[PDB]
Amino acid sequence: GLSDGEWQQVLNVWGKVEADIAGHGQEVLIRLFTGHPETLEKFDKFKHLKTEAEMKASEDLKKHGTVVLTALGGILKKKGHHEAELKPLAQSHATKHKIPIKYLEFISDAIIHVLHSKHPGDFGADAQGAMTKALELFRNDIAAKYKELGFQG
Ligand code: HEM
Repeated sequence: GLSDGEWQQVLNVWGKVEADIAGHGQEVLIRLFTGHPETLEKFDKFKHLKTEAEMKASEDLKKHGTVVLTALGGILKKKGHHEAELKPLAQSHATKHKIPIKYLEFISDAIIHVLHSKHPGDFGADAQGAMTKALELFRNDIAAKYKELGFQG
């Protein structure tokens, strides 16, 4: 798991996100969609977004970024005690949305990138280590639920 110190770093970084949840959310999704266009195909409601300018201009994309990062934030504040929060997420992304675990790796990487981009020189080596551990824990617990369901893609 994560140490007390590590959780404190995680929630300190998260305070930076919370100052502009929609901006961070928008940028996370744009990084994901532009880096991995196959992911855009999982969103019938974002399929019409044919350019990055269109992505930037979409208020609905910002709304969804808000929903996604609010859910992750709730999970992170549980400091690993997140079975109740995580289980329904795991189940909807496997059975309804059909999201391979690879795509959760992609969005985890996108969060790290966006943190550096929005906070250059203010996201230290210790903070990146801690946040990376937290995202891996999140991914690994979802992967366990995916294995239960026999889900691959
Ligand atoms: C940090 C990781 C993620 C979190 C916290 C998250 C959270 C959420 C939440 C809270 C919802 C709405 C409730 C639900 O349907 O369960 C949602 C919907 C959805 N998610 Fe995610 N998600 C994550 C990653 C992803 C990724 C990587 C993809 C695809 C590449 C994805 C695809 C979708 C789709 C297609 C919907 C339904 C969108 C719609 O309203 O049409 N999610 N997600």
